[PDB]
Amino acid sequence: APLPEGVSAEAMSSALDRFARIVGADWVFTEDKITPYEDPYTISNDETEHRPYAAVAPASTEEVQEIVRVANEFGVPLWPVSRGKNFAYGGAAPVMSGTVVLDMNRMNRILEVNEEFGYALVEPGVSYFELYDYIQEKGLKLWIDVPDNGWGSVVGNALDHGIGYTPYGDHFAMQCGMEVVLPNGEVVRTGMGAMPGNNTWQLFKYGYGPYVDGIFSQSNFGVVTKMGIWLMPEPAGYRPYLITFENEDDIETVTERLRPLKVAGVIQNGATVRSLVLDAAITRTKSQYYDGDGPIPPSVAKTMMADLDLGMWNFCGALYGPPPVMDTLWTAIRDSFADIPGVKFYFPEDRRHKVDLLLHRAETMKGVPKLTEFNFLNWDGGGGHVGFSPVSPITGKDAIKQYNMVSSRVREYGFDYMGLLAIGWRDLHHVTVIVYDKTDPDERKKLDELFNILVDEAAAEGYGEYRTHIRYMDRIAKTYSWNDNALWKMHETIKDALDPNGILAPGKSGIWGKNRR
Amino acid sequence: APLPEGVSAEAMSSALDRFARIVGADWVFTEDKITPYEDPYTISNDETEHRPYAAVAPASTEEVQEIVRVANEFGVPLWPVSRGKNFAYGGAAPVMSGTVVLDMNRMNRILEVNEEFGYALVEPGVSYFELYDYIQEKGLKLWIDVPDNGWGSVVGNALDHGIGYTPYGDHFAMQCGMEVVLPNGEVVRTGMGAMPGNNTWQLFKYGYGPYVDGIFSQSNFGVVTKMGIWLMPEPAGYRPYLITFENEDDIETVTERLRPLKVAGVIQNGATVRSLVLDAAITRTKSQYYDGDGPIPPSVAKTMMADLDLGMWNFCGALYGPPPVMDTLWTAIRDSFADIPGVKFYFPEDRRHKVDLLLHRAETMKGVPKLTEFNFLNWDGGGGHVGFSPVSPITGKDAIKQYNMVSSRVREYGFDYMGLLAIGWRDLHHVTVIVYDKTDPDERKKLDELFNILVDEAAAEGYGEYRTHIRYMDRIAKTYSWNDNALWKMHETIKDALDPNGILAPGKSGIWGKNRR
Ligand SMILES: Cc1cc2nc3c(=O)[nH]c(=O)nc-3n(C[C@H](O)[C@H](O)[C@H](O)COP(=O)(O)OP(=O)(O)OC[C@H]3O[C@@H](n4cnc5c(N)ncnc54)[C@H](O)[C@@H]3O)c2cc1C
Ligand SMILES: Cc1cc2nc3c(=O)[nH]c(=O)nc-3n(C[C@H](O)[C@H](O)[C@H](O)COP(=O)(O)OP(=O)(O)OC[C@H]3O[C@@H](n4cnc5c(N)ncnc54)[C@H](O)[C@@H]3O)c2cc1C
Ligand SMILES: [Cl-]
Ligand SMILES: [Cl-]
Ligand SMILES: [Cl-]
Ligand SMILES: [Cl-]
Ligand SMILES: [Cl-]
Ligand SMILES: [Cl-]
Repeated sequence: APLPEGVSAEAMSSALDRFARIVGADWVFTEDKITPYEDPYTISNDETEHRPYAAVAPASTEEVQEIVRVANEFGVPLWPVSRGKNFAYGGAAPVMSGTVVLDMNRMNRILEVNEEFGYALVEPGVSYFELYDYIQEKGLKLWIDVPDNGWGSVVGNALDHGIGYTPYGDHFAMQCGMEVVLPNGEVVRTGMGAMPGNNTWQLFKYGYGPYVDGIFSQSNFGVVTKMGIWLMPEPAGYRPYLITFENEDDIETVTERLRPLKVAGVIQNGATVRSLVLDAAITRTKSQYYDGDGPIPPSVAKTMMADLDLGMWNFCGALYGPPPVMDTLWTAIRDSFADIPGVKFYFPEDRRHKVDLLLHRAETMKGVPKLTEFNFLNWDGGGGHVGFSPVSPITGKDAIKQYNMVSSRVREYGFDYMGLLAIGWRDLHHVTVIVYDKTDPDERKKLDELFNILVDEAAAEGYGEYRTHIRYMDRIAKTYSWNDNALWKMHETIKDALDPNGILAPGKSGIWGKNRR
Repeated sequence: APLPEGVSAEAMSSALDRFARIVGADWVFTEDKITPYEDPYTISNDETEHRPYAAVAPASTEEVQEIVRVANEFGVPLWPVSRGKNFAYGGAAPVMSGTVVLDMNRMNRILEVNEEFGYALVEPGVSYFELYDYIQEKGLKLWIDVPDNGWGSVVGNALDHGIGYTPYGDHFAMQCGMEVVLPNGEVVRTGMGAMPGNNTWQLFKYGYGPYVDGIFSQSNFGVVTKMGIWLMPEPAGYRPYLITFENEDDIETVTERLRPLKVAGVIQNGATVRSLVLDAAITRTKSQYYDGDGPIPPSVAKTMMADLDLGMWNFCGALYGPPPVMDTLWTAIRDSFADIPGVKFYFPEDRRHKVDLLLHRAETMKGVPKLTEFNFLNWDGGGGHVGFSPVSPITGKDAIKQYNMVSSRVREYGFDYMGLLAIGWRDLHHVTVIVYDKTDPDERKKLDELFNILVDEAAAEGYGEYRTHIRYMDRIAKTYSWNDNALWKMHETIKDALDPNGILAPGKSGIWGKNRR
């Protein structure tokens, strides 16, 4: 780990000393204890890149504030993580080496769960597992909404615009109220929490005046120390389904049919249409169907589909509510797809495998945290992953163009194509997942190169990334370049106003601050 | 109209001159032509307050930018309005006298309406009437969501956190993408619009990085020149209803029953439970039931209820979707209230009056713009109104405490109590509307005083205002005072960074800028 540029050993040493006084000497980590904070899915081949210098683990908001005041005095940068499980995005590691990680794992109090109003107020350390377990224990009739990684932070995930698979799938949309330590060490509360004596912090997003909560998501404009989130009341009924399509070209008409269903909200959760290999790899690995080094051939695809009762495309969704509602919505959904040759429709009871994609996703779509999804990392013997999830119109043409662009490249590079088409509400994402051997330098180099080209080519077709790995944060920022990067010039203006010393997470979302820019 | 403090006649004159060059001499207004921009509902008795000095009406974004550059050179403040129909909030008038109004009425292009994706991209001048009429003409299967004032701006209303009465009732929540002229004259686009070549500006809110759209709502951080908004697909069915309650104390149990219905979204639009007089005054005036100068007595309330088939509380709501869905949801809603003594349930066909509250609200709850609501201003012979709409928990106790606090004061002051309980999703608002004779100085003084006391007393019970009249913008801002006004210190930090010369709308949301603070 290099020192961060511009920062002396005397400075970094005096700071680490004062941090230790603030949080106690037990909660300042260095040297050997810093490896948990390295990116678990190494992309770079240069070991001077994305290296944390140290980590400090405060117990409270006020300790966070003192840390930040100290960081300001010594010019030492901080990289805040809630729990730091941002796997595929860098884990807990900074964009910039020398950055001291601010690990808020120990701030894990569930401050409130309110059944009657359907919310929680949580600290950054609270995991999905913990919140879920708290709810189950108290018997509250509330669902949470989990990403495929159950170990993540409710806070951290939402601040990064993460998603899940219930009607409450847009995590940051369900955010309501936050406490923030600003980069100068001042503490503020957004919304109704700015009003002393309110009982409305988790009931009404705006409060009064400029709506600023969003500026602390995908941002280095502050450290979030408390955050509210809305929780769905247990519904009166729940039916998960899987609809399979046999032909790779079906995704065009499938996307066309999904469009009105999503816009009108007939489909109540995110639509996910996953490619064969991405779904297969939940229950199977490559060597069980194909011994070659290259991607699987069509004949092997067909075998896999026949074994697993999957298609080339697999649409998982769920119905929620009283049976009459669920039946009516299902009529509309099923009728939208029934005339496509080869289509098949499944509820859980129709699956003949007891370990099965639908049975797994059934849990995720009712907000049960699991680690099952990490299975796809075993596809080629064990590896890391990176994901590329640009936004596009919900159009057949856009869906199949991205499929064609991505699969051809990915397969040319020797990887299997693992993709899905995700629809939030009016937004389509073609999500590429590439599993690679992160221990092999030749494979990292190929991945890095493939990734860049995918990004470049997608951007030119008008498809921009909304969430990315620490390594590509600058690159993605350059996508949004209208009027000579006018938006990022504004971000930098706010950055310098709130963080003149540039001590919060230099490089996050490609925002640097005047000192490093 | 006084000059704005700190600004010379030479400066104000050179600026008005350069504005005229930018937009043409026809589109700079002064003296007599400035009266349309006065508050129509005068509250102040001091005619030096909230007076606009001049108004300038650009044709384009780029003209806006040149105006702003000129404003910066001469230190002349601007007050931007989309259409300036903010009736009950000041209309088009500035907080601070001497402020030149930036009227964007002529920027009224509907840039796009997309049926397949359910959105519009509009300029600030577009009215609800215009957008509605455009849709009807083209035969697009889309609803809009209108406030009770149909003459408002789709943009302006949303930026002020305005509301309506369909499922798309939270206007700023449905906002997606905006173009903004910053206070330095630079132009930026938020979200996917920052990415050149996107077709996704109105499909995905976030883009990448800090989510900043909200900072330009209830704000003087920029001028919005284009804005996207999501539009609901025409639903498969629509049944509006009215549920009446006979007793003033029923609102307690009514609010308790509404809570789970709203949180779970069984009620698909905003719930509005309006008091007798507020609903009566849509079709009747006071002198038709009572000749006294004071508020109506109970005996007269009873007569009105029996004439109009209204209760002391009137819950308007609507069902949306296929009949099976609507029936199922109605079963849950009706069962939630059926056991309350005196309760009555109406669909349109059950109303015996052809001019009737439900028949009016039926239109509003399917997004048809109307001016009918302004009828309540005739309650006591013709007047203005002001509204007070603080947030509270959805609780019977909170509902009836606010009813008791407000009605007693309002009636003591000689006004009739006109109130409603509004529920967005998890948020209750007790909304006080007070109709007053705006031409009478004694009545203005009483109103102003009543308003202050209501605000003070509500704040102490933990109920804070989310939207207010230009006159009370500072006052409401002081509500949100946690940690020595930490939030507003942050607002002011951003204000000085984006607007160092303080030329955009000094005082909006009680944000002033370093020059005037
Ligand atoms: C197999 C697999 C499946 C995945 N599935 C999903 C999925 O379905 N949905 C999804 O959203 N993601 C998914 N991910 C990505 C990721 O693992 C999750 O999003 C995870 O929840 C994020 O980590 P975290 O919650 O611990 O957040 P953190 O790592 O704590 O935070 C993420 C980032 O947010 C910022 N941040 C966090 N806390 C603060 C704070 N208090 N103040 C300021 N900034 C802060 C920082 O930039 C930080 O680096 C997946 C990854 C893998 C490998
Ligand atoms: C009887 C009655 C009923 C009402 N019912 C409702 C209702 O149901 N729902 C509701 O929401 N309101 C309601 N109102 C309040 C108000 O009339 C409406 O909200 C109206 O739609 C707002 O005016 P406008 O749309 O022309 O916005 P504008 O007056 O153009 O804008 C409002 C404010 O937003 C800011 N602003 C506007 N445009 C920009 C921009 N481009 N850049 C920067 N800042 C900008 C300014 O501060 C401006 O003063 C009601 C009022 C009355 C008297
Ligand atoms: Cl969704
Ligand atoms: Cl084996
Ligand atoms: Cl079913
Ligand atoms: Cl709503
Ligand atoms: Cl008459
Ligand atoms: Cl019905």
